[PDB]
Amino acid sequence: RFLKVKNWETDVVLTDTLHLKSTLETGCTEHICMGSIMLPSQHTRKPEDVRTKDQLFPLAKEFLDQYYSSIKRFGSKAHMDRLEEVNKEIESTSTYQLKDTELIYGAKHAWRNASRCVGRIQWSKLQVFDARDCTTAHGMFNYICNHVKYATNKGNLRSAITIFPQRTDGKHDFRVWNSQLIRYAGYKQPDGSTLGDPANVQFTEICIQQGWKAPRGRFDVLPLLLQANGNDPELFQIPPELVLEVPIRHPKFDWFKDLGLKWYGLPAVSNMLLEIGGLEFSACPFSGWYMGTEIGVRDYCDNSRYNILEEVAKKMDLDMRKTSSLWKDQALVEINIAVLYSFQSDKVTIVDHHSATESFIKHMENEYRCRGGCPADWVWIVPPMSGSITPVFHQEMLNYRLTPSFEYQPDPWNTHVW
Amino acid sequence: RFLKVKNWETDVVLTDTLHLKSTLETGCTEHICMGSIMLPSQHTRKPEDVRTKDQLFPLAKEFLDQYYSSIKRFGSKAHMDRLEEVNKEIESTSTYQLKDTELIYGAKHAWRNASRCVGRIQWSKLQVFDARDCTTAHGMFNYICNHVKYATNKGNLRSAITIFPQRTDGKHDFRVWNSQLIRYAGYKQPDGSTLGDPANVQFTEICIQQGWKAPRGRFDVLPLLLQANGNDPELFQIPPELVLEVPIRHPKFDWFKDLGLKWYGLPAVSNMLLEIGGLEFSACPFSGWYMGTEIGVRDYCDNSRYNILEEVAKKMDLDMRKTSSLWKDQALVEINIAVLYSFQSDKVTIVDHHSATESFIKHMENEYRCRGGCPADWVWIVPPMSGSITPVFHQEMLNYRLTPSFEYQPDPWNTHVWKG
Ligand code: HEM
Ligand code: HEM
Ligand SMILES: CCOc1ccc(-c2ccc3c(C)cc(N)nc3c2)cc1CN
Ligand SMILES: CCOc1ccc(-c2ccc3c(C)cc(N)nc3c2)cc1CN
Ligand SMILES: C[C@H](O)[C@H](O)[C@H]1CNc2nc(N)[nH]c(=O)c2N1
Ligand SMILES: C[C@H](O)[C@H](O)[C@H]1CNc2nc(N)[nH]c(=O)c2N1
Ligand SMILES: [Zn+2]
Repeated sequence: RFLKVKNWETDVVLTDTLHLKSTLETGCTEHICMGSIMLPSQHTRKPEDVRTKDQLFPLAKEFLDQYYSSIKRFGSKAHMDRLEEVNKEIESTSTYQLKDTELIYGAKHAWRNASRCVGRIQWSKLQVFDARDCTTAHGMFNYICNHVKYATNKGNLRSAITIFPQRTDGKHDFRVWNSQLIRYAGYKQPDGSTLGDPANVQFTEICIQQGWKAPRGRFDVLPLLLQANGNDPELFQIPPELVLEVPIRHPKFDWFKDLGLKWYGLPAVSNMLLEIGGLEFSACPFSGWYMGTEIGVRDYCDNSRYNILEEVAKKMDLDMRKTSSLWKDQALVEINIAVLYSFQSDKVTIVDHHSATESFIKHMENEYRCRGGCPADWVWIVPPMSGSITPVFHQEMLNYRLTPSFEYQPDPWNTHVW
Repeated sequence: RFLKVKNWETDVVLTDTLHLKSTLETGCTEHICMGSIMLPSQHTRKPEDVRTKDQLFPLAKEFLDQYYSSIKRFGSKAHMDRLEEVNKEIESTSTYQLKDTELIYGAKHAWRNASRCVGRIQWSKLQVFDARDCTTAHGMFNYICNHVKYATNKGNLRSAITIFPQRTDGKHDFRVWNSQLIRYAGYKQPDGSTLGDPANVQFTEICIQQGWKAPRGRFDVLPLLLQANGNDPELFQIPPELVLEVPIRHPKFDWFKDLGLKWYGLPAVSNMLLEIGGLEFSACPFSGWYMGTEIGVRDYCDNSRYNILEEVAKKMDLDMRKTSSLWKDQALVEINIAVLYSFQSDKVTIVDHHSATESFIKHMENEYRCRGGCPADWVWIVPPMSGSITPVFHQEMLNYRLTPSFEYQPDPWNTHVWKG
């Protein structure tokens, strides 16, 4: 019940006491571990499930309890008043509103509890943008452009999140239909293949279905599809001058430029759901900065993505006859070298997976020492390449669901009543 | 209860019904996943936990029921009598003996149930050597030498397992004290540096204390340390001609040979515990053939192992002045290229991690189809390098514990009552 985690590269041993405060479930049992399932039920929030007055007050109390404890005002007049106050508003309005300070604590701590996120050492430095006064898609678009501009910062990226109005009755949900603010378009081909980004083929079609006019190029930045107050969603193009992009060249292989590769600097996830004291913020786009492998290993080399490995290996003149030459691996390494190099050269913020895993280990040590633990999903913290030469590999981790939290939610087109 | 797993690269969806036939715990609860803990309590077997007739027959019957189903004899006269036979023998003698066929089924299925093993496609082709008549350390040394000779097979490796007498009262255990039959020594120098394999420093010291004349080189094959019937362990030198080794060179880099590296061909794990129908076999060495990354990534590049990365990078003339150059990644690929090249060049059986994972995916699908499941520990199945360009990465997996099964067990020097 007071659990121990060990690093097998350093013999460091941490005691975890924080898992005791765990609220939600993991999808695992004593009989079967599901720690490798992508989207178990508990990590997803279906929109039919609106909160009731009785479920909502305990959730609100538990949030306010930790909030006021963090500010060293636990059990104090201020704490009591607030609980009283929130309690009253719930009894009357069947919901409640977060104070700005709480909202900020909420956001920051949702990130802090993101067990799958390796970049959490930066959790306290998050820029929170209150957009709960927003009422239209145009209004949403404006907030999102401002987020994107504040975040990009001419390459010197800064973490940020913009929070739109909380769910009410499921009929008035704010939703960004894009999974990321900035993503490349994917087009089905009559000759069979796929142009651009295969992971976006469906969305890119729904964009065209809703009236987008696509350049049908290979790195076409998609338009935003914004849904305010449960209404039908609207198409807005992000101003080109606000979408920072980095041409991909290699520091040694001058032919690399010829592949014509580029990526965008701003990783900004928009389809998740921020939950705070029982309140459901279904549009809450948030951003930081890439880890090299995310673009280079996954976005470029994964089969269901750009899949350029064969093409790169070819230009390297590696022996591609047999898998045991590890040509796939060799290529994969140069590709990530190039991505790191392109970004650094353009002075666009990026972290390599060695630096970032080392940072996380520090963060862990910090959280165990000052918080008594740090929930963590090993399957997602260990980088998709060079796994065991990074320190997170030998680090035992405990995975459990704290709150406030980011959660998954169904894609809007499945659920949106038109 | 039916369960689904998805592959996110091919959109294949499989249904697991085999998890229902699961007994042992995982170490997880609803409120915590411990899927990354290396040796959970339930994956281990302490020798003091010796089984009473109480729980033994339920376990016996479960296993016998499994066996006779596989051979399509469930409920047959032979099945009923065997149950009765095992029943009498337990209430009469507090344990029982497996028949030859039963022991073979058991060992094969423990492999098949080994959720952390990527190589289980080969599970049905396991050579089982019954060493249950063994009574001495010298008897063990002989069985073990024969295991090594058979399994090596001049470099064309064969899967084998040798099975020594089951535990009784936990005071007469058979143990092989080596973590592997073949492993290099490790010596803690005075200056803090280690010579050889850092992994084996402690075990080396024991051997040295037991009276092993240590040659003290970077690649010394350790002596077998063998305990029969609860007696104090004894030192045996594996005959060098039986230990197949491969000098490591690189197919393009000529200076790589001058790193002085080599490795043994035959991975043979000896410190685990074979559980079959309640019986515990505390000494049951098993061997197959290496996946390349085991040597190249873990054995050579782990900071707590030979840790040659810096010297390789130095000789490759990489930019080692910041991680951003991915020199650590770059050298690691070279070293694994070298290990695969050297082995294949010498016609010693080895598999690359691309071939191995692709095979496992195929195996697993096959297992879902004709068994209703395949337990698998993602954390262990996914290769320690180039993870997401192998097809196991995007494959969702269920982990659960079936019997028969291989378990962990405490190091013998920690639990052994010495005689002198
Ligand atoms: C500042 C630099 C950051 C880095 C380097 C980073 C890195 C990562 C990486 C590598 C992943 C795994 C995703 C994948 O590889 O496919 C991830 C997941 C995630 N990150 Fe972070 N991130 C950063 C900032 C943030 C911020 C600002 C937030 C929230 C405000 C956040 C919350 C999350 C969440 C919620 C997930 C997925 C969790 C889940 O699916 O359960 N991260 N991040
Ligand atoms: C023949 C080729 C084989 C290959 C390529 C192979 C591969 C592997 C690998 C790579 C691991 C993970 C070890 C690590 O990297 O730390 C593993 C684990 C394991 N394998 Fe296999 N293996 C083979 C044969 C066998 C055999 C013959 C047995 C038993 C009869 C076996 C049973 C196991 C067990 C019990 C584990 C660890 C499970 C645990 O710790 O719970 N494997 N295997
Ligand atoms: C299949 C959907 O899974 C995801 C879930 C979350 C993220 C994610 C979410 C936020 C991130 C942030 C904020 C920064 C960053 N560098 N990477 C991030 C990655 C990525 C993925 C893509 N593997
Ligand atoms: C802390 C103990 O962890 C392990 C557990 C099992 C194995 C293992 C066990 C059996 C193997 C076999 C039979 C073949 C092979 N190629 N590799 C094998 C590797 C290795 C290790 C070493 N990481
Ligand atoms: C902490 C974690 O359980 C530990 O480092 C594991 C991770 N996965 C592994 N996977 C394999 N195949 N071998 C290992 O030794 C490990 N080590
Ligand atoms: C099935 C498996 O869980 C899935 O492929 C996971 C594995 N680990 C991952 N890790 C990260 N960082 N991102 C991912 O998308 C995934 N995918
Ligand atoms: Zn689990």
